[PDB]
Amino acid sequence: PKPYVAINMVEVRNDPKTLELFGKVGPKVCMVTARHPGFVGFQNHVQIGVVPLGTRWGGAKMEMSQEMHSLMLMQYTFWKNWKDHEEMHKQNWANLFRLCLQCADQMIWGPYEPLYEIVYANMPLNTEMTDFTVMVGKKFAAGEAVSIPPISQPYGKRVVAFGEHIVKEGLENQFEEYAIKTLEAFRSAPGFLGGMILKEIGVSPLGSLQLNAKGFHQILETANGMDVPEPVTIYEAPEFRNRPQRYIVHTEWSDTNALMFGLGRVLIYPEVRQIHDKVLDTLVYGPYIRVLNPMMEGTYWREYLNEYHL
Amino acid sequence: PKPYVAINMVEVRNDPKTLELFGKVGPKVCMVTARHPGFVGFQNHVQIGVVPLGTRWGGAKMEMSQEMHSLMLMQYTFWKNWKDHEEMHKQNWANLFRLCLQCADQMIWGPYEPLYEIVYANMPLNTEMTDFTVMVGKKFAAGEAVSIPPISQPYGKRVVAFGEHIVKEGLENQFEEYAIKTLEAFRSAPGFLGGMILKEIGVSPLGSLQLNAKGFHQILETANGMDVPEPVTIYEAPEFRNRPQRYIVHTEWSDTNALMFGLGRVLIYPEVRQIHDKVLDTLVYGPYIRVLNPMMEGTYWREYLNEYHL
Amino acid sequence: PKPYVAINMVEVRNDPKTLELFGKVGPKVCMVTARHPGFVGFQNHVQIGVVPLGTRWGGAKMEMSQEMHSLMLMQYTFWKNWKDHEEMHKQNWANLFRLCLQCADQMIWGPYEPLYEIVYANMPLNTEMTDFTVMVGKKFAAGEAVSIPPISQPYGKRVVAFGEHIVKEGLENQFEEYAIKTLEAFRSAPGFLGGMILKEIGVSPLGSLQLNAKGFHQILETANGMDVPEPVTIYEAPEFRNRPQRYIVHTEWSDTNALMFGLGRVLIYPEVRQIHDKVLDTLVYGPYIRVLNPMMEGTYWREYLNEYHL
Amino acid sequence: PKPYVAINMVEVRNDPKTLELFGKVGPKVCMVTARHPGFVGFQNHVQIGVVPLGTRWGGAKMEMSQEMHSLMLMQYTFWKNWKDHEEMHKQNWANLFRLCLQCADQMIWGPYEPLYEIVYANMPLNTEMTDFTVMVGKKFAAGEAVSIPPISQPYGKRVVAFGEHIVKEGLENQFEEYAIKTLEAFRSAPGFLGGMILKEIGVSPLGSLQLNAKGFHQILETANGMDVPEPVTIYEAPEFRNRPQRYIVHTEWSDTNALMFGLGRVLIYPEVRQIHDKVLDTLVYGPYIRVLNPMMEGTYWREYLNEYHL
Ligand SMILES: [Fe+3]
Ligand SMILES: [Fe+3]
Ligand SMILES: [Fe+3]
Ligand SMILES: [Fe+3]
Repeated sequence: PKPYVAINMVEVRNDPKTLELFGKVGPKVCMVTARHPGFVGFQNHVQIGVVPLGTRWGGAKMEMSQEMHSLMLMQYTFWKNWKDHEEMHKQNWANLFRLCLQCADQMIWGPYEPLYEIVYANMPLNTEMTDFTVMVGKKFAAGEAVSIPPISQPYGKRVVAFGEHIVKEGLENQFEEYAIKTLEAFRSAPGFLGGMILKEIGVSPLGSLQLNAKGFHQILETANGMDVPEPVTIYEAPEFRNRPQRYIVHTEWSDTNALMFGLGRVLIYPEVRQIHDKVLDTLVYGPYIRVLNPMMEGTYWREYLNEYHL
Repeated sequence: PKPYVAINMVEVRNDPKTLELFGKVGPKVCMVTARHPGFVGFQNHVQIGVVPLGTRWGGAKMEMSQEMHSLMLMQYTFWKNWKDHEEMHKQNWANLFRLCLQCADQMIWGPYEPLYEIVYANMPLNTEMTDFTVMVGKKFAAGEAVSIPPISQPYGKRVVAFGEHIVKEGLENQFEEYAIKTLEAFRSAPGFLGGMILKEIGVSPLGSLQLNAKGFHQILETANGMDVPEPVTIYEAPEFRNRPQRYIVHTEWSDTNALMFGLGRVLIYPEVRQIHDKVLDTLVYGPYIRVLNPMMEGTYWREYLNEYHL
Repeated sequence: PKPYVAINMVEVRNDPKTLELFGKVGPKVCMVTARHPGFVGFQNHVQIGVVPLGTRWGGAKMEMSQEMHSLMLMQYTFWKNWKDHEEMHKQNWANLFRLCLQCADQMIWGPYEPLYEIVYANMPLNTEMTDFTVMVGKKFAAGEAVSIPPISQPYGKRVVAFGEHIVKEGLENQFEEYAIKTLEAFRSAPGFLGGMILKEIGVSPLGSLQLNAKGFHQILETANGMDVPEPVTIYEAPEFRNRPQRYIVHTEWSDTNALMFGLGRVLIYPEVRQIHDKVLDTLVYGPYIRVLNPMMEGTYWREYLNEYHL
Repeated sequence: PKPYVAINMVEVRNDPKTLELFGKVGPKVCMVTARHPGFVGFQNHVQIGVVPLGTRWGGAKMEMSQEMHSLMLMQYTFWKNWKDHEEMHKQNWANLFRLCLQCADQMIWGPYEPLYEIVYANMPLNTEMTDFTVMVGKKFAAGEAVSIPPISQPYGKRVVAFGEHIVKEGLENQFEEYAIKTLEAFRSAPGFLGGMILKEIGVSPLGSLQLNAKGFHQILETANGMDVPEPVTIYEAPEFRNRPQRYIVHTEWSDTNALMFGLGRVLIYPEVRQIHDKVLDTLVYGPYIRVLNPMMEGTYWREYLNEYHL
């Protein structure tokens, strides 16, 4: 079934010290998160660029990463129920807070952790190029040759388009209908690996290090987290539901050229342009498309979604 | 009286080509804006850093600017009525659109242009060090020695703290009361040059290049703006009023040390810490404090605010 | 009272030999000029740049001086009566001519020496930063706190805007009225140090090395001025009064940023733009604004103007 | 009213790692200290040199800092009652101990934290150069033109003379009388910014990491303070009151030349030399004068002392 998604957003220094530190701390955070039986996996991204749409963001490129002093991270965790994420943070607050503060000397902004429901998902199981023989054999044996997925390679071997959209009050149904029809049209595009539409439903206070005044002071005063703030918040996640309605349109692509020309169908393929025009007519903000590299992931989140495995 | 504020937010390449281009285009945009009789001046900023609050954002510094591949700009325009800003953009769309696109090859994100009401302002006239004799003489002649302002030097010779806050629904009155009391306490801090509290009331669609589908395509297709999009929007500014309520707490300081230790009173001076704790107990997001350099400005916005001049 | 002004204009090589030579000869010319009891002081300038007004003169900058192979000098002398200047040149012709020819191997153009009446002056006494205590004390003791001037620092520690204007026949009264109202509006601008409006009334033949044919040959033939031309002219200064009417709008500023944003009020502050539009509607030429550095000066010309001293 | 003073004394490596670490840890220690309502502010110093008094310490200079492998820090905290300091250390022992040990790899000697009563204080509010207009205006409006203080700039923009004195038993009253008369004479010296006389009344055991045997072992054995020693001491602060009586004569100066020639009045101005000779006749040790730079400070301690603010 469809999980719920938490996206931990942080901006960190683009330094070898930061790469090394996150490679040591990130796995520990995933191990703590996996103490909760509602956790069904994760997908961690580094922003590598921006889709320029001709010259609209002419200072940007799809691969800018080398040039940048900081990195935006978008760390997705997947949950059977969105309250499972909030419960996991409360139950594991001390260990999580301490791991979060190991990243302290590297952080510029965040963490900020919006929570999402999935409106639509066409997200296949990941497979390595070594695995396609197994996937083809098992799909043929089940009489499902017609629904064999593309090869969506894990661990940094494909790219993500992270499309930010904010929708005028009352046009949410129109946005969802025509964003789904757009993602269905992308199934024709070479190197399309799937997509999903995320609808923001709140912001995690503990995931965002947002406490009451006493907690805020304890966060600032702690010697590397040894001194644990009391995790008392002034809100619960649904009380920070941004309006107007935020969506992320998340698509996955073999590489940045497939992304550019595949997403480009909304501009250059008249029949797809007509569908996506209905999406554009709902927006107060966007589209703004970040290019992400999905580096570290727990691909079993898609086994939960699709209710099968290889 | 209190003007309304539009803050044009953009992220641009940190290049000599971008510095030169903005120094040529920026003044022209100000001249077009000044065609509207509701325009009362402007204050343009470049973000130079982040207040780290000890190690909370330990990868940031108050002066990071040299290290960065891109710059955030926050370009304030001041208006007798917020609708004057919307009318100016509509009446001058072609010339503004074309100037905005000269910056095209330098832009990474934006423009995004929220509109604000001023809740509170203690913002003196700017003066050069050469002017303090005039300011002192005129104040003494009026028997107003008690209200002589500090010397708030224009054109890059002071710094700004840009404090982002998002307030839980129903706690806006509490936030405003205690944010005002905090800014009043800052009058005791060495190098405090004034502050104001901005309350977000909408987002300018034309200022944010947010049009209907037809307009969006014309923006992407134009050869440097010669081809002018039809400025038809799917919303007006009040239909993009973010909830929960956004505020900017804008303070001005002689230098970054005065900023750090002056703002720091909310953490290290017990009587001020007790005031600001009431602000902290209202927040769903923040505080997050950007350090800005106010470079190009039309200081006469403060003549409008304070209803006098030297 | 208002003196009359002679502005000796020359273009010289931008060389260390030229800087050294002018530093030795300039003071001697001032000492010769001071033989005449009508001489009330001087203010010598080097042009350092041009106000570009956005991209209108996009090859220019306010500080270009380093990049230039030649320098324009504008050497102001101040006189109780304009005929005093002409009498001084006639009475001191040999010594002045010989000092002028010491600069010979450095001159590219000039000298050209227009004469001016002052239409309007708001030009304070100069003071060093060490003097402001005296200036404040003396003004307070006189009950004149309201009219304390800004600190207008002498000897290269401020900048000058030299605004060239040529006015259509019959629109001189309109030009003068609204140029005065513009300079009055500049009193509100940070770092404004005063201004004056100069109206060209003739050209000095002896100051311009303009003699009859016999004199011209003696100028060309002289061995460094030992051989003195007979100072016979074919005109007197009022017979070279340019039409249409030339004006210089001379303003003084703390620094080039204060100059750019202060003069900029005629473009970006709607109420001042409306005043200065009446000036623009009188022009056949201009505005063209040179940026000058007032290096060597006899500040006592302002003691004569203002009829007081510290 | 007069606060009491704790001076935390440590010697640390003069390394970029030590500068960075103290810039991150110091603010956190101040925030923990500010949990106690008796805390009224702080003034942290780095020793930059020694007053050589001709050739008496001829190997020393007033600015030696660049040449040195280690730095002496003198971190002043100010308290309504000296017991407030002892209570703050006891109540916040775990968080303070952990922050103190983050500095561990940089420490050579200390911490050693004597406690003081203020015998005499002439210590103005600090002001930035931007603030002097406000300070002058508010003092004139209060009828206190006669008592306007000098501009004592915060955050590393002045220097401190830290004068060590030890007084023969029975000569304390003579020392205090003539040390006060000496500091009154310094009001005549250019660049004098105030002074105070501190009389040592004890040593903080917790501030000095002086515990019983069990605590000492736990201090040595702790993994970076995670393992918290039991804060059991063998003495209270008044049981480590050094005899004979220690004083610090603390004076503040615009710069090191004003310090040298201003303090020098006790040697070179006969009438002041006669006053200070009465101080010299009381000493068993001293004077020994360290030159300090007051870098990070909570200037509101002077608002408590003087019972007003700007
Ligand atoms: Fe989370
Ligand atoms: Fe705008
Ligand atoms: Fe002349
Ligand atoms: Fe202590």
